[PDB]
Amino acid sequence: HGFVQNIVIDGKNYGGYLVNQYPYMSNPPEVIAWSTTATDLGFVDGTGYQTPDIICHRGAKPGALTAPVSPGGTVELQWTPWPDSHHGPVINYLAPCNGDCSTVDKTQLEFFKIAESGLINDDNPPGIWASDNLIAANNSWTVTIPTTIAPGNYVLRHEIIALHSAQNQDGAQNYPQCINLQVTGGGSDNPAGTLGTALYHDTDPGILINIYQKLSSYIIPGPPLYTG
Ligand SMILES: [Cu+2]
Ligand SMILES: [Cu+2]
Ligand SMILES: [Cu+2]
Repeated sequence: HGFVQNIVIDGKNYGGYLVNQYPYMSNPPEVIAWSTTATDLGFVDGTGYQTPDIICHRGAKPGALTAPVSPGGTVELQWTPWPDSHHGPVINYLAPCNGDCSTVDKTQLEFFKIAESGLINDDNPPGIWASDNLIAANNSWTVTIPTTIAPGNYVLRHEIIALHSAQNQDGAQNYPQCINLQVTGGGSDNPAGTLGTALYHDTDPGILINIYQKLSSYIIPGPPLYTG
């Protein structure tokens, strides 16, 4: 359980969608982060992979604002403290808004994977995962925006998938967090995108999995990584 509190880009903080504060107001502030109804700080499990909830989390609506990023710039997402028990991959996608991200229909977004990190070491099962890297970085993840993609407005869908209960069907816990970015530069690629509801299926080998045994490999879920 947790969420993204803050986003650091080019020397300033962009406050996140504070899901334990803003839902409790009739008049919440405008931010670059999508609003959600996930006030339990919880997740979307396999029962929701083909519902709109998987796209940007439960009940999500686009943020009003969009943050510019320098070409090949970094975006640092700062989480609430991630539990070590919640071992799993950290995955990053972009989907073009083809216009203002604040007015997109999320069900039409087509995401391409820009980064993925999974099982890092398995000397002591359940092992060390991307989630553990996130914890070791004081609950932060740094995403680099590719220089090779077409500039424009994009949703960044940043996600941890916790696997501590994933040995049962629908036991994996997805924690997607979306923010609006203005990607800048000279790139030209428009990578093939995957609908949010076609990212994951509840029997995928990286989703329905027993992490407590020795693992010879880990197939990070979702569509293929865009490599340039
Ligand atoms: Cu949890
Ligand atoms: Cu562990
Ligand atoms: Cu190219």
